[PDB]
Amino acid sequence: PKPYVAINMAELKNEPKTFEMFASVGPKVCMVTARHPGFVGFQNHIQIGILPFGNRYGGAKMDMTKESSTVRVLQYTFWKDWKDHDEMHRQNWSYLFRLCYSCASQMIWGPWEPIYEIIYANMPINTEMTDFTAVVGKKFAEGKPLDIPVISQPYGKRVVAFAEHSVIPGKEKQFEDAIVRTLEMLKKAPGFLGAMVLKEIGVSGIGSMQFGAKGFHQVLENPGSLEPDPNNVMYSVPEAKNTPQQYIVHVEWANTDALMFGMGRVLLYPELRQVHDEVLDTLVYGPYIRILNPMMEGTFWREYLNE
Amino acid sequence: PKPYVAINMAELKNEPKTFEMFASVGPKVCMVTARHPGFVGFQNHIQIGILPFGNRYGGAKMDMTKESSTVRVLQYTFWKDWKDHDEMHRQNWSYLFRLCYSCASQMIWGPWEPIYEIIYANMPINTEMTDFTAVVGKKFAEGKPLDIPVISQPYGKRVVAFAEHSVIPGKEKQFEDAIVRTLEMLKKAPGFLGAMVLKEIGVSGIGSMQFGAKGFHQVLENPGSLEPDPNNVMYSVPEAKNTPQQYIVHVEWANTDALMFGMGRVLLYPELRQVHDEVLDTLVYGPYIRILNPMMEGTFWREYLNE
Amino acid sequence: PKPYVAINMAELKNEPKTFEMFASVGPKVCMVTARHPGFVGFQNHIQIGILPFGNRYGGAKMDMTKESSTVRVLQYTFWKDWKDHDEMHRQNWSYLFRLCYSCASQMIWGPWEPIYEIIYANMPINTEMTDFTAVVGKKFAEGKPLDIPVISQPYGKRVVAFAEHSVIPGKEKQFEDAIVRTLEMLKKAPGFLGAMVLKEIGVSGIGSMQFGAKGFHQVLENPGSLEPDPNNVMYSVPEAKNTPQQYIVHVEWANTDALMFGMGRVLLYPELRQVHDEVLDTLVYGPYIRILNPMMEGTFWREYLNE
Amino acid sequence: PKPYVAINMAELKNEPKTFEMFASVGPKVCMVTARHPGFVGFQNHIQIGILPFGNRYGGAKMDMTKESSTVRVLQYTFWKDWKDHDEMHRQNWSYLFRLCYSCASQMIWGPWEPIYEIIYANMPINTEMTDFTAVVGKKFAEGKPLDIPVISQPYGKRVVAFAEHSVIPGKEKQFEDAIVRTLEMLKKAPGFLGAMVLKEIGVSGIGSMQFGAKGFHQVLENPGSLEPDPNNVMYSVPEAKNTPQQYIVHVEWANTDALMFGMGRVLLYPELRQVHDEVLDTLVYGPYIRILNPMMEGTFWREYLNE
Repeated sequence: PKPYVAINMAELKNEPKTFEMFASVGPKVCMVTARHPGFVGFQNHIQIGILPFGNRYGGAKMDMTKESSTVRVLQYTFWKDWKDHDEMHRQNWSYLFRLCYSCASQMIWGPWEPIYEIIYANMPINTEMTDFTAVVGKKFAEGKPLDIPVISQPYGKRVVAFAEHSVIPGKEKQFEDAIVRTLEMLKKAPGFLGAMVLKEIGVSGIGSMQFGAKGFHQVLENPGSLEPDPNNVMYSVPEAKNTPQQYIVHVEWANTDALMFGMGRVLLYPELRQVHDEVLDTLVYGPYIRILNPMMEGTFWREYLNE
Repeated sequence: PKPYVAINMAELKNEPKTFEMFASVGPKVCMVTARHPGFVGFQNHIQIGILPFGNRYGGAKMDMTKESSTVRVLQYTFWKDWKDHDEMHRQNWSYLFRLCYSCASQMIWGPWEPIYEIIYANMPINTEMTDFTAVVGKKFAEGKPLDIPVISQPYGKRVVAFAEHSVIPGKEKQFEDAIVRTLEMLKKAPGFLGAMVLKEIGVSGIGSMQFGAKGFHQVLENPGSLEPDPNNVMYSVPEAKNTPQQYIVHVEWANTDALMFGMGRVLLYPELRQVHDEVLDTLVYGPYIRILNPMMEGTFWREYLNE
Repeated sequence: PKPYVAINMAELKNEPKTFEMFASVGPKVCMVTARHPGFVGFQNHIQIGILPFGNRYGGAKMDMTKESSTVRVLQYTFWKDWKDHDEMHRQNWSYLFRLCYSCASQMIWGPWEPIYEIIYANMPINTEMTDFTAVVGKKFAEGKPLDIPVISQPYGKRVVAFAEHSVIPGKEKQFEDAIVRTLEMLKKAPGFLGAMVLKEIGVSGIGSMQFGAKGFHQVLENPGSLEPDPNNVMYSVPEAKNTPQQYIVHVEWANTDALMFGMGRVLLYPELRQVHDEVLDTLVYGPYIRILNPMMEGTFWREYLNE
Repeated sequence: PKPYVAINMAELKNEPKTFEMFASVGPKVCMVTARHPGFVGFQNHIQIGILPFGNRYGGAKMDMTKESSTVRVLQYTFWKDWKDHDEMHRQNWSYLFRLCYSCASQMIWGPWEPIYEIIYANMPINTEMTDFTAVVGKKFAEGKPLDIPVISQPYGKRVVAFAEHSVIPGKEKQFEDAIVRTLEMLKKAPGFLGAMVLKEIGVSGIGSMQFGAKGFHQVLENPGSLEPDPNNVMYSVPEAKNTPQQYIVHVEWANTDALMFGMGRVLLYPELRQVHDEVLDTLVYGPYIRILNPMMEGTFWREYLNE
């Protein structure tokens, strides 16, 4: 079935000490998250650049990692029920806060953790280039050759277009109808590895370290080994849902050239351009497209999706 | 059928002179071992690193070869009957001892050669990326598309997780049942290339250069061209079998990221975590996971296995 | 059908001026040879090294190109009838000699051009990695999935084991029966891309620049634009056939590791070792194994072979 | 009386950050261990090299510290009753685990903590070179000049031979009788500073961080300030005792030359060689001899020993 998605977002100094902390603390956080039975997997991204749209963002490029002073992370965790996310946080708070707070020394902004419903998904399981022979054989043995997926390689061997949209109040249904029509045509582009549309349902205060006064002081005063009062989060997840309504159109690609010209198909192919124009007419903000590297991931979230 | 496995282990100086001796002496040892009709192949590994488990082994990393002062080798030889191994040694002792003793100038520890029974195997034949078209065509022609394996590339083009376990006396059956259930679920991970469980049945004294007093003096005094008395081995293979019972869980992977997150599936995927927890409850020691490169190998041992 | 094979052999200085001549003069010679309707293609090799057999040739390695002062070329041309080769030479003598003689300034030894019959061939068509999808589709459409070949990549993207043998007079039939049995078992090795057995039938004097006295003086005195008398060759092709009988066992491999351990299968796999021992018992000379790179080739010779 | 001995073993990166942690964290652990009234002292070693036995371990030497990428520590703690060790761990677990876990970033292997009974001891109190005048005066005043010991200098000013042995099941009594006879003769060697024989009785799971599944996850997930459940150790100390039986023959020496030739006395002095041959005939593994530097120690354990 479709899981819910929490996306933990932060910006950190782009230096080796940051990536060293990713290597030791990241897996620990993941292991704690997997204590909860509603956890179905994760997909952790680093932003490598920004789509320039010609020269609309003429200072951007798809790979800015060599010059950027910061690194933005977008850590997806997938949940059977959206309420499972904060339940896991509270049940494991002493571990999670002390782990996550160890990020602080490298932090410039965040964490900020919106929660999403998946309103459209066309996403395959991941496979390595070594796997496809057995995958093909099994599907033919089962009489389902149409169920043979593209090869979507895990662990940093593909790229993600992370397309931000906010929609004019009252145009949400028009946006959702047109973006699904768009993505159903976009899947013809070479190197297309899947797409999904995430619709914000709220924000996790506890995952965003957003407490009332008491917890704010405990965070600021913390030596690192004392957790803030998790009951001092003053708002529930849906209370923070934004209007204008926010969406992420998440599209995965074999490589950044396939991404650039594949996403460009909605501008370059007249038939698809007419459909995507219906998306554009509904927007307050966007499309703004971040280029992401899915580095660390628990690929079994796609098995839950496609079961 | 399932062969038995001898694993010759040693630690040597990590310098070019060591690897030059590997290139000239290694193939000779292998050719001598092939003189016995019970020899069904070999798979020789160099350890490239250690799985850090987050920062549990924080001084380790998966590839330590550029900084390590030593190199550990793990030379698997496969046998129709475990008794064939020491019979081969005795029949070819003049060649074997003089070849193996030429390693001495580079040796820091070893050799130590435990013998194992294979209690579980899910291991495919090796194939190069050039082979898969013919493999696929043949399996479909024979009506067995389910028999199409993953592409497990030979000669250093995949990586091995070598997971050491020792088990609480009386918990061997519980360990074996639980590890098989674990590996039957682990095979879903991307880039999984096979697994087997090795159960120690003893140690080859002759392969470990472990003699009584007479042979010990002959080894220490040796100019290089005189063999110690092979009848001065004081114990049989089963007499040296360890209690607590020792096992190796040997898992092969497309690459080190697939290894890291694939082996990590037993920690990150709740359903598999519950099963693997049954393994962990039985342990005296482990899991300790060495990262191995299978460089020189006689791939036909998997043909014997899968016939 | 099986073509005949002429192999033009020479040794030249290993310097850029030599390879510049290969790139400009090589194609011209090939185009002149294609003027004859019995020409069915070509496969031109540079020797990159020598198989060391452990340390039997301890000064050799599989890639010696960085240190070697010379480069050996082995240019195969394939012919419907062996007599076509020398006919082509004489019919196109003014072009061929002047092109071939332009190599002189780089020459150390040669040319020497033995002619061979193919007594065994298991050689596929070449295909690039882009081709296999269409090959598979066509073979299944034709109901012949067993005819799907391995991917044998052209133009320097595979390697050749060139194994020289000479056979004790009277043991030719034993050699031929045993080598075919050996190669039929060898094809199981990973990365095996095909094999054929070449049996010398003679030597082309004209292709070897081996004339009587008159033509020898014309060669030595030549300014470069005058051909020697092509009718001054003093022996026919079969008159120069060697006793002890000479053979080439030509085996192609995905890469040099697959070659090393694949060819080693006749030493490392007891069942195959016993068969190959029958080959070894017949030899005056060999096996001596050169490692070749098939760089420039007319791949359609395998289409003639396999029709 | 004879105390019991726990030996905490680990391997860490050989870099200054490791030794800085030894200097600051090491004393803290010792002070915590001294909270238990059964603690009678400690002797903490770094391995500086390996005895090469001629060129049997030809890649080793007695001082490898300048080239080695790792450092092995062997931390002896001495206990009135062997049960006192784990009792101390459990009673002080909050401090001990959080101190020991700070080793994490430097760790490659371990910790592994076998427990031993001392079956033979000929070990003097330590004295500095300033002390011997008063020691001599007191023993003569008491009429016991035979009780004047050698000068065994504390704090890194002597060296230890750490000789690993494992014994064929059923030969333990022969080993123990022969090694005592050997050490009673070995004490004649110049620079001999004492010897003891340690017989393994089991392994401390809590000291080895070997828990059931629950504690394993707590270790891996730890931010650094939360201890695993010390009650989740699944085996008692004797349940992990090895068969083949393991022993340490621990011999102390004025310097590494006295060590090399003194230990060599069992090979070079015919009368002693005959006795030591009876030891060698009982072995599954060994002798393997590590060269240790006893840097940090609580010398009063020898006062308990010799009272």
